[PDB]
Amino acid sequence: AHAFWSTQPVPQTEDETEKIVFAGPMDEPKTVADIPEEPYPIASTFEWWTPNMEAADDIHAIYELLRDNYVEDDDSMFRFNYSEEFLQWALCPPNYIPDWHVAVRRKADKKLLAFIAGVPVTLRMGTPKYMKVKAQEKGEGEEAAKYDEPRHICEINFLCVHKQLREKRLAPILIKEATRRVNRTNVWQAVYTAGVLLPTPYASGQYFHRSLNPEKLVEIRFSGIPAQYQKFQNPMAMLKRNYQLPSAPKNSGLREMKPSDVPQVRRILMNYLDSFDVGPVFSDAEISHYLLPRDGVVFTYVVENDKKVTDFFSFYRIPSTVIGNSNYNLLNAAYVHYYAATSIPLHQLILDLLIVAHSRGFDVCNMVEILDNRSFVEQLKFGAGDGHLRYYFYNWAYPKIKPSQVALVML
Ligand SMILES: CCCCCCCCCCCCCC(=O)SCCNC(=O)CCNC(=O)[C@H](O)C(C)(C)COP(=O)(O)OP(=O)(O)OC[C@H]1O[C@@H](n2cnc3c(N)ncnc32)[C@H](O)[C@@H]1OP(=O)(O)O
Ligand SMILES: CCN(CC)Cc1cccc(-c2cc(Cl)c(S(=O)(=O)Nc3c(C)nn(C)c3C)c(Cl)c2)c1
Repeated sequence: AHAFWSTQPVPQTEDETEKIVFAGPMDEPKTVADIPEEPYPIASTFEWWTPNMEAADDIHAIYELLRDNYVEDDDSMFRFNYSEEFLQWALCPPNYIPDWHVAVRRKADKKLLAFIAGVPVTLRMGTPKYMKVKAQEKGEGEEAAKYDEPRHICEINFLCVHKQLREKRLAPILIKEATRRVNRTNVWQAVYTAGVLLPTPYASGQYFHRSLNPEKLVEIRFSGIPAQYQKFQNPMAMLKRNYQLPSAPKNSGLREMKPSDVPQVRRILMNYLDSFDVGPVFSDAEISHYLLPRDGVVFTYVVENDKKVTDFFSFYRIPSTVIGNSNYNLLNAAYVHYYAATSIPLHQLILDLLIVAHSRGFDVCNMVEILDNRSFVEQLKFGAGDGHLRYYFYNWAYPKIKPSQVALVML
């Protein structure tokens, strides 16, 4: 049983999600005036806080909570170490609503105890193509297309409760208060991901990893040495050779994205993202924010030929604290962000990603099997990992889709 999730406008079982045919809301329609204006009650030793995302010391405070208390692997060997710069970037996109950043502090000393963050996203989330087809056969086209237009909704990330405060039901309260603040801005849907199984995902995808620095990955035990590499003399030289990469990209006309590329990148990205059932819609400003390079945070390259941007790729950095080793403090991981190819095969574009990530000192490259990420797995030597990223809507009935019909990257 789910004492909290059973009370919420989400599908409640796998069975329920498989019978859904049309996209649409679940809840009673409400209005801003229906929503309580006062924050949800919490115990008297705690207070609600709205962090200022431009205050270095507020960012710092959130940074520390997440450094010590955020997502770990199942064997507690790694914990995410999102940087302060990464957090300002993720939390403060264009037109972000400060009130959507929800923190609980200890009233006495103002120690931060819990955090949840919401940012705006414009998302296509209408009935998926296959169901739309089936609806025409059945005569229900107008029903299937009712919510086809991109919607301005909330993207929830960064939910974290301090380890000292776990299992005290503080997360339900955080989610209720975030929901209140979002509803009071006339927004009624949300999208979120989790590694855990909650009621109920509309999509699920496995994680994939590409060793860039296998000696380190083996030392820290992210990776194992293959059983077949044992029947060799010095297996470490063999593993290194297996994963080796050119020192420089193979596409002539690859360079870093610059501000003037914004319109062309937006155009080729939107064309590509348009073919997926679930995907974001970006303005020029959002393309600038989410894709222009920032030191230590986001790395973006375009292929330009004849003065035309024909392809691009992006990746971003999230180091993980290595909990148990001594020789190493950090895993430096690059994550496949957005991309688009028109002039070359995807596998050839993404090799350049690997090449750049490797020469800049990253240890591994990570991705979930959304977009067309599967198309390059075998040739670029990515392996499936333990992780499964699940995708969820709050207050939105949506049929079950393959992860290759998802075009939304979560930070
Ligand atoms: C329209 C606007 C709507 C906006 C809201 C949209 C929904 C937002 C949803 C949030 C999207 C988050 C997206 C991400 O960031 S997912 C990443 C979540 N973060 C972490 O895992 C960091 C490390 N862990 C922790 O900090 C805590 O253990 C957390 C905070 C995760 C749980 O704290 P704690 O261990 O102290 O437990 P509790 O006693 O307070 O509460 C127990 C209840 O919480 C349910 N639970 C456990 N894990 C999750 C989870 N990842 N999403 C949603 N619910 C979760 C659980 O089923 C139970 O409910 P029920 O089973 O009794 O019913
Ligand atoms: C990214 C956070 N949010 C995005 C919104 C999603 C999310 C949520 C839940 C779990 C995952 C996830 C991610 C990765 Cl990248 C891996 S991993 O690489 O192999 N191993 C690993 C390492 C190196 N460090 N950590 C901390 C772990 C878990 C694994 Cl298991 C799980 C991701």
